[PDB]
Amino acid sequence: MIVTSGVLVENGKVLLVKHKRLGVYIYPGGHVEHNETPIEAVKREFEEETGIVVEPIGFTYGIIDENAVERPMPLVILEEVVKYPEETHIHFDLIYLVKRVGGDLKNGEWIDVREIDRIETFPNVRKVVSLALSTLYRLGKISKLAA
Amino acid sequence: MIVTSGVLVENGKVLLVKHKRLGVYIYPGGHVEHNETPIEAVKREFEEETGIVVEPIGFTYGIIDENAVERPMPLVILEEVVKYPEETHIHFDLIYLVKRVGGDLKNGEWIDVREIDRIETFPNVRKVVSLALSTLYRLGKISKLAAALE
Ligand SMILES: [Ir+3]
Ligand SMILES: [Ir+3]
Ligand SMILES: [Ir+3]
Ligand SMILES: [Ir+3]
Ligand code: NI
Ligand code: NI
Repeated sequence: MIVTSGVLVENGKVLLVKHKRLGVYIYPGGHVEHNETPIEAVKREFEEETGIVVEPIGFTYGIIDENAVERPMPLVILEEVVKYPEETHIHFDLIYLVKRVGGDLKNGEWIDVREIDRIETFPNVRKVVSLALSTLYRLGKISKLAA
Repeated sequence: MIVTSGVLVENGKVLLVKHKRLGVYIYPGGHVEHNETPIEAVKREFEEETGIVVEPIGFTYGIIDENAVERPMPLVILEEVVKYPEETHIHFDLIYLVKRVGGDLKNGEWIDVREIDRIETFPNVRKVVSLALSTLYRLGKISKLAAALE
């Protein structure tokens, strides 16, 4: 199942929500519906789950012509295992760095990136925030110290 | 629809197939089915369409543990608008650089990149092949370096 996640980091904090069935903290995200692109899906899910409107950002070579438009590269792509009692699912997760462009927080919690070890999170949440901090730094949206 | 494509370049030539509906030359690829990952889909489509067996290659940070395995980044992701008079298709195309690992050519043509500006290709194929060539040049540098380190 192809899914997508959005990693929003502001002022040393990352916005996480609790997974519906697992009850651990995760990046907002979810399954990419058959009728939407992963980009539309991550924006949709981030807003529905937190009330915050975002835009995926990241690297692109800059291709755009009358026939196609290049979309930003995910921060990372992890093929993840989720084990339910009845069956194990495999999530091909396109994880996108995102930025806030609107909305207002209605659900979710801003977690200090250095205190992530204090809350129960889905596997790799910590490694991924580390990747996000290094990336925001590579874009200069953040100082190396902040990263 | 999410789709995937495989860019295979060997000795200055890129392997292209005629688009199933448009005829124009394009990298092998196709839709990702409900039961598979884009990685599996590109390997399946490439073999079905050309007879060649490939493996996607690309950047990875190297994350792999009991809970997840990182998969290679696509060479580029293009959200394509494919217009037919009947219907327009929106293809979110994960384009992977791939390497040959087996099979045998049964369909498709190895196209000399030096001739591609006079060959009718699907939109953006030429820009994508140029990215593939730069990327392969860099990967070739990294492996020769790893080898020299012996
Ligand atoms: Ir772990
Ligand atoms: Ir023909
Ligand atoms: Ir197709
Ligand atoms: Ir064009
Ligand atoms: Ni699920
Ligand atoms: Ni089609």
